[PDB]
Amino acid sequence: SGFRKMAFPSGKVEGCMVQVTCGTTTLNGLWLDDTVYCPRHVICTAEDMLNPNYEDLLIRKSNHSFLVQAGNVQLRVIGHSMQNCLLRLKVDTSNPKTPKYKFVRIQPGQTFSVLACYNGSPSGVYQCAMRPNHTIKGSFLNGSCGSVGFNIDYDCVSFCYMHHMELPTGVHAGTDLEGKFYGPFVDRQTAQAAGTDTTITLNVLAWLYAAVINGDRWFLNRFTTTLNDFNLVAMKYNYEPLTQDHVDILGPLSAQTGIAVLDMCAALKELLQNGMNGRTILGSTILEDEFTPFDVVRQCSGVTFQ
Amino acid sequence: SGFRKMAFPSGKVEGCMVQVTCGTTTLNGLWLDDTVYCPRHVICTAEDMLNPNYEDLLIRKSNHSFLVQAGNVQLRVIGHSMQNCLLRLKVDTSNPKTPKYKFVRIQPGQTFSVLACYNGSPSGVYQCAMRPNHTIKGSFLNGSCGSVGFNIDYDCVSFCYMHHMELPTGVHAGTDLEGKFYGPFVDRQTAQAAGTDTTITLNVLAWLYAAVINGDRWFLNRFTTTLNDFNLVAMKYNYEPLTQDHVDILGPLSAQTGIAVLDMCAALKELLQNGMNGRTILGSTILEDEFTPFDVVRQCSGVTFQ
Ligand SMILES: [Hg+2]
Ligand SMILES: [Hg+2]
Repeated sequence: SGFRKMAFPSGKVEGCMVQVTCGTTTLNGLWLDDTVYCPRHVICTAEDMLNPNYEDLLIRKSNHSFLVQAGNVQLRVIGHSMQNCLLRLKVDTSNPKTPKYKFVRIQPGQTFSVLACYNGSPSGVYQCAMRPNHTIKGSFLNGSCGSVGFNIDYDCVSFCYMHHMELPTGVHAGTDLEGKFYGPFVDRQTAQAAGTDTTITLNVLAWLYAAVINGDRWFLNRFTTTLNDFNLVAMKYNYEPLTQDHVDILGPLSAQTGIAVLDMCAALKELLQNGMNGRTILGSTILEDEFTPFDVVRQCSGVTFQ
Repeated sequence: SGFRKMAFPSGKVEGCMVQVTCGTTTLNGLWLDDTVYCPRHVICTAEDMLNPNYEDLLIRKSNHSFLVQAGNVQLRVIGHSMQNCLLRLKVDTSNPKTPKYKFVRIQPGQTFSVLACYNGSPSGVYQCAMRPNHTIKGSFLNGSCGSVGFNIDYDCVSFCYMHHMELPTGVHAGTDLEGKFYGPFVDRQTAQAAGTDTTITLNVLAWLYAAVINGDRWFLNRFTTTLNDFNLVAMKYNYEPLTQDHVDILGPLSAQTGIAVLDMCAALKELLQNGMNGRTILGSTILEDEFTPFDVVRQCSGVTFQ
């Protein structure tokens, strides 16, 4: 039946994207009810980049210093405030398309859909995982700031990311919808760089279970392993240590496939030590770590091929 | 800035998905204006699968034999007709959310976004390419028939695919929005199977240009090649033969990077003959062929890193 990195339908989020302008800078904003959210760096000018004092820069602005455009309509700003690294703009109109929603701060290793947007206009949607080093390997060009990340559950949109900048290695950093950065990054031009990253062990295991659910088990073996012995191998291949909590999480998938978690860990250990010998898993030649146990249960059939 | 397999925002299509029921079978339908489109096999029963005569099966149906549900609203069918492998249901209501649109039959190697849907409710969106063998490697489960594929250009949705079935190897087959199947497949239970497939050479080349545009050129070399000599190597690695037409298409990308097309072909030849030696391109360990020259120009910056 296949397995793809699929994102959530973006319709509910497309109806919330607007354009925010201050000075000569234009970027994206998120319009929910009568509030518009956007990166606070929309108020920076060329000489503010290296060491900006957003408090000082903001006090010098009025409500009309901000221009908010929704489609072909102009929204009047009737108030503004700064919440951490975000700007909260109050507008005279409540978004008619505001969906049921909430703000969530996702944890490292978890996934979400990103709606790439430019000038308040959505251009594409794709899935990505919050890396353990707190960055995401997205696809963003100039003008993409303000684009948001989200998950959708029973018609409720859980926003978890707003794009702010690109680091030296081409990876991206941002904040949650409360303006707090994911990772030790700050919104100013410095020498900051992404820290060392690691493979999301729990997700690789989830993915191996998806492969079995879809009918493939060539990588399994007759061995088992203890968490300790497994982590000795994981540490050598730069994989996150596996904990009992992660083992517990894999419970449902283990049950659906009849493959004990530690037995699957034994399979992973072998794959790491001997490689895949020209073979593929779910079409991949490498071990995928951008699918959480949740993502697998969501996309795969509830009935294993067997 | 990154490179991801990104799909088009699905909002405009989500507003067109409905549920169609006939007998005990329920699947997805596409609602545009006052017409609902869905796979004609929605009228098949267990004993019709092997050798169904849709003409005979359909004449036995009335307008009320069909149930169309849009969200929490029931649409009354006031007419029905069969167009090739599709059923065209006339309804008493015109879809208020019908976007500007058109029906297009895409060509092999081209890409489109798929909005996976179940019971008339969108569940996910992802990109895929129409393989040279006329199938797509999608992700579909029971109840996904009727899900559509599309591309979006300047607010105009070009529908190009409707899902009908899964073949033995787990790949998928469908029709364009005129009900004509892509490939030599038919909507009946038979021993039909996907034919031999090949790698989309033009797309791999497009992808290599994207890598250079993003700042990477470790795979380039000092050689060049003629189309003939290139195709001798391509034929050995099961790649589609490159034609002058394909060379012409790569013109813009060649110009933006300053790398002659045949020179890039020389690079590809080397990569095929010597492998990637543990190196990666745009994060991949293999040669990607699901990105068209159009997809690259769309996602990549217009300014090469250099
Ligand atoms: Hg700034
Ligand atoms: Hg049928």
